[PDB]
Amino acid sequence: MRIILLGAPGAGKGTQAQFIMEKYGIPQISTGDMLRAAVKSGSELGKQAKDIMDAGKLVTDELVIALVKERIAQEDCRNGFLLDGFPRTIPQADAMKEAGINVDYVLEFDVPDELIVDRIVGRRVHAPSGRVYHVKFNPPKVEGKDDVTGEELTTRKDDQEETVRKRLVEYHQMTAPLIGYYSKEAEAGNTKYAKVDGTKPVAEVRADLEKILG
Amino acid sequence: MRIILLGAPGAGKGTQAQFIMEKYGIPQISTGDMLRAAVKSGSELGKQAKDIMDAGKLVTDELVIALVKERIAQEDCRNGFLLDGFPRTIPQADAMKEAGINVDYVLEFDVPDELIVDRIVGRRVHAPSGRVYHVKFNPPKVEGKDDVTGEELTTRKDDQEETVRKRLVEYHQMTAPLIGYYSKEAEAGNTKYAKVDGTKPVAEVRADLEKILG
Repeated sequence: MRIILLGAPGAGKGTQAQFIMEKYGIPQISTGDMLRAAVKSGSELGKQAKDIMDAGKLVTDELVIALVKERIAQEDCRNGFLLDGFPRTIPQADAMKEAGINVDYVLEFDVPDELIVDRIVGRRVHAPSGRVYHVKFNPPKVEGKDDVTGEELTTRKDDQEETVRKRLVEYHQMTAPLIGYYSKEAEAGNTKYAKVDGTKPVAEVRADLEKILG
Repeated sequence: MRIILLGAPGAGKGTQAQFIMEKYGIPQISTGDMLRAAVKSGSELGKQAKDIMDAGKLVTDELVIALVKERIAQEDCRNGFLLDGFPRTIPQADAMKEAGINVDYVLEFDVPDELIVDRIVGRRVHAPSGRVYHVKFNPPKVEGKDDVTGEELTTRKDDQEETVRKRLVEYHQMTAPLIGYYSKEAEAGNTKYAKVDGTKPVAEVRADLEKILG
């Protein structure tokens, strides 16, 4: 089973990953890890990657596709793999197909921007420990306070409604054509594409995936 | 002892790094290493940087200076540090100053473009082993053939003359004003700048370094 899991930054698609790994006996792959690991164990590619990163340059799609084709080449990817958030663009998806890397399913985990904004802006944290609290969800037992230390909660620069709304627009303008690319690949019959309403309770999303994947 | 080590790609400034660490008891910090270390140790900035990398986004100067301030705060930098190839621009250098990160020395490891071009374009490699030869410097016994397998050698894409000469121009247009920035600073008495002839015997360069650093 080779699956591509797409979802907005903050949509919560990872919630369903452990489930997918445990059902199919496949590992989860992200290009970020993949890069950190290849540099570590100096291989040709990882040496090429390490150089670019050290020079403050962006890694070429050319390197990334080679590292993926290299990774999925292992024993652990015998049963398949769960590629988390890659590809990010059509040339990357195309480059994957040309190198013969095919996937059975492309799952788009869908949560509305308003709901993602909500899940994020209403988030408090105990600065000194990074302990998270969420005003509507998991509030601190003691309002505005760290149940443990007692010390008052702060908000992360990153969870600002403005910053959050910018990430989303960017994400959407980047991902829209890729989604269209996949839906047609599916119409073509080269893969299966599925949207997953991630607003549902986790147990229902899980049931939805079992129905979608077999 | 706080030293910034500058040098064109291919000049071999790394050759004198062990000496510097061994003489002053300071570590080598490079942004690629530092980044890859913030992520792992899920600290506030590390998390910020892990997402950026993972999203295939480029790390902003702002986040980079933050990792350097965090990093050099580690106890292993209690004697100073060797910052290898960073800053890369006046904007980056100026920010380090503003954050209170002063440096005693800025060394520019100098090796003429042509010599670097010659040191690189003329190298053949045995792909499935990584063995490297240089038509002039370390030719294979059977020229054009790998000595251990009797298998043909190749040239890396990077080693290509067109690619090499482009990297160097790119490097020079970018580093020319930084060098100039650091000389004005040196003249202002804020740091010491020194140019090192990297075309000398390693033993001579090392000798020179001691007469510059003490």
